[PDB]
Amino acid sequence: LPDSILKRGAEASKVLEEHLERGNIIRIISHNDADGLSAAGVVARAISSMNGQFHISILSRLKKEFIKKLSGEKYSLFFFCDMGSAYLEEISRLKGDVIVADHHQPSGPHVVHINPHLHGLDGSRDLSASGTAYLATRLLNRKTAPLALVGALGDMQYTDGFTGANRFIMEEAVEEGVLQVHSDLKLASRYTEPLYRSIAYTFNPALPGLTGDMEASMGFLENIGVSYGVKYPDLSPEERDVLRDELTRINPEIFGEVFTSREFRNIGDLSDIAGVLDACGKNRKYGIGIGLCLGEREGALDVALELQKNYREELVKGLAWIRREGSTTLENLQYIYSEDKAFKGIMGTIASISLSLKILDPDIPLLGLSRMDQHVKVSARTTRPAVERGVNLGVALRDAAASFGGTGGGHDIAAGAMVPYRDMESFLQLVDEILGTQTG
Amino acid sequence: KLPDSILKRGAEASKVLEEHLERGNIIRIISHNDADGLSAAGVVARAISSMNGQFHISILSRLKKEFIKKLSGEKYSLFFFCDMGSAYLEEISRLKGDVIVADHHQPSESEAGPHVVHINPHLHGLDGSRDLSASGTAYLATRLLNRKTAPLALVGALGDMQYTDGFTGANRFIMEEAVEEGVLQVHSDLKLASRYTEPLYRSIAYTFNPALPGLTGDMEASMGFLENIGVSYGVKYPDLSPEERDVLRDELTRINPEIFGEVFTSREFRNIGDLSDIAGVLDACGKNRKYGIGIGLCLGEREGALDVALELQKNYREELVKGLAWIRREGSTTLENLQYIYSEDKAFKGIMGTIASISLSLKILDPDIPLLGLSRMDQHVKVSARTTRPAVERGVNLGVALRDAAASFGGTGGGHDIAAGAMVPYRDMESFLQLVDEILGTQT
Ligand SMILES: [Mn+2]
Ligand SMILES: [Mn+2]
Ligand SMILES: [Mn+2]
Ligand SMILES: [Mn+2]
Repeated sequence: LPDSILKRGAEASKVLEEHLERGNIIRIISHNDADGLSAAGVVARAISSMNGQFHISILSRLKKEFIKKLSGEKYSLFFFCDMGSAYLEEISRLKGDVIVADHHQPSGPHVVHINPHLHGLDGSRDLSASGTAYLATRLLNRKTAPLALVGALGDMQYTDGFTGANRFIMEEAVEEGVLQVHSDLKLASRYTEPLYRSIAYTFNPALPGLTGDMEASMGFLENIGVSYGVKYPDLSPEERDVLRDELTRINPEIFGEVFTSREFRNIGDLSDIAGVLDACGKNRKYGIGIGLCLGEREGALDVALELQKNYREELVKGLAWIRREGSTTLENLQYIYSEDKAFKGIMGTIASISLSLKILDPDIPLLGLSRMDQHVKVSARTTRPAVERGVNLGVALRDAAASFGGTGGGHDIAAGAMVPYRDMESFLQLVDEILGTQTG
Repeated sequence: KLPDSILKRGAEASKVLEEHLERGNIIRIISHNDADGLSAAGVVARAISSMNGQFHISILSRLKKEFIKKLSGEKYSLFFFCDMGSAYLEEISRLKGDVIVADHHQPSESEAGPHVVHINPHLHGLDGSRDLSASGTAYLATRLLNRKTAPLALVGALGDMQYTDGFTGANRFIMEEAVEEGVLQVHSDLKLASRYTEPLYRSIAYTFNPALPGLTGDMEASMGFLENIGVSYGVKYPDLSPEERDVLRDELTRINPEIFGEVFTSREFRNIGDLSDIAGVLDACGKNRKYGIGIGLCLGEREGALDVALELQKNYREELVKGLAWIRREGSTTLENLQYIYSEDKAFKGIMGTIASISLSLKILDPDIPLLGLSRMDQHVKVSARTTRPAVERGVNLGVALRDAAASFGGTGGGHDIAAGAMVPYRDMESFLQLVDEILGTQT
């Protein structure tokens, strides 16, 4: 890694200790998905390892109002993870010390700002808030390195292996003995569920035919002769390699790098921890997720795993609705529409999973639509190959949403928009005209 | 390629291990004190850790009936003997609890064991000298609990030199099982000793297998070599220039073409070395009777324990150099069917065998003529005979010649065809050497 993205790692650590010695309760503010939760986890644990105290706040969004209210608070050091780079001068109205460990496009006399974009690395491909927070805490605690990779996996910075800064973290964790590697099947929750649910709940990497379908996973295993009601390590080795060769035919990306650390044994691999923490964040059950990062494992784990079961039944219900209804295709896009309450807060995820599964055509860009009273919430999702031909959903949605009075934006591969219910057809024709312009 | 017999006994062994692990009890590991023995215990220890079990290791130079007698007092319900056991099986069977023996030496004809699981390649039609070591046998006992230990099975293999033209048999089955599992990578490169930890001049000078005639065991010569051919002599192997690197590949291959070949790296041993560097670290630990350091390496300890392990290898290697220097000067005397070298020097007393072997690979001493290394030990003399496979093919068996010859003067001897030992009274040494000479001439 660059000496810049490392020398700033050291200023961050040195400021953390000048408050830890001064006996002060360090203030952690972070985001509410796997990257945000695990990042706070990294800082929390750094702080615990030196008998320090901390107070976490988990937000869906950072607003100037929250930062205004923060300026009333005693707490001498503020630690923003996975957010901060958008509101830096507003933050600088805060006094004390302040650390911002983000990785989003940037926009500080007492402010330490660490962000990969400022040191020539891609904050979308190579480093997440959890890794950035690790680089701020590396000289206090290196035992947190595996959690840095949970957040990375959380934000999907993994396609053909951890790249860049995250690779530097994996190999730093490997040398340090806290993170082991082995190639295996990457089924969801291999220690906690029997083989039929594990397969059915493997959403990434997808298994077309099997993923999100219980009877189909059961009948599959029945016919090929492996114990459908036993958990993955309890089978017979002759029954095991039927599975490796069979699942690799359906999707060969199923076999690959698995990441295990001893502290997460009997929960799962590192990408199982990304799953538990995301499910905790969707349920606004922050505390359970952070307790996992901190090492709590009695009934807090039991509650976390119950949350993931219920989130996963919803996703299945879910893809089932998509397999039956299907999508309508215009010229340069396809869309799917729901007024059903169950699919309102998952429309994005199921949209994405249905492309990976080839239920819906992954080449044609997909807009998922949830009615929200008199408006409609839009989650656009596509595949990298559609981006290479010229698609940018963020630009198309922002422009298209704006023109009817609605707000939209996001990335090239995934974008959102909110539009009035009465303008939906027109909007969909307008996103269709823009995407056709974008590609030919 | 692996017989269902050698895997079905692999399964009994595993299933007995779990009936004690579930019963909450501290499994007893007893193993030998070289790379195979140490790494084999490592394999079992790690199997046991992966299921939150506990273990207690004992590392011995030799297994004696006395130790086994004392073991019967212990308590520990399951005993796991690695790289030893097949010689003392009925004695072992006097032990109660359960017992696993993961060895690869010639079994003794009394295969008894009501509660004893005996796994040994010789009993399932494989060569325990060429194709499977204790570490691999121990892997076959633990394969259905943990496959992440597969690279350590190959350290022990390399430790006992089960590698000439690639891992054969069972060990090949392990390399390809490790490869599929993603824990062991392969690539062809120069096979220099300790490429990450030492600068190029010491790395060359410390490459004892494969040998580099001219360069191995000689610091100034390695230095002058690299000086003259224009490669940075004081930089470590990956820090050179690629144009400076392939001067090296083509130059070292002229001196010994076996230098280029299969290298084995596993991620857990990164920044220590390749798998045959781990064999080196562990042997050096065992020679120094420093057994918790070597096992800590197998278990993944890597702070000051690695620092201590590497300092032990530097000191063992300076000894070996001192060493071959003594042999390059002050050479061997040749009779008719053998040659010998003699030392009363304390430094060369516990390495005579190794330097004897390295000097044949280096062609300092003639590899065709069988070589006896001799250390005075007060009123006796310890003999380490060593030769090359081509001398075996013409009819040499050092074990038979030494046992018979040693015996006839009241001394003990034996071993294999390629390497043997003997202990004889100092006053009978010339006669003995004439007698080993007459026997080897008869043999060929
Ligand atoms: Mn993030
Ligand atoms: Mn986030
Ligand atoms: Mn052995
Ligand atoms: Mn041995």
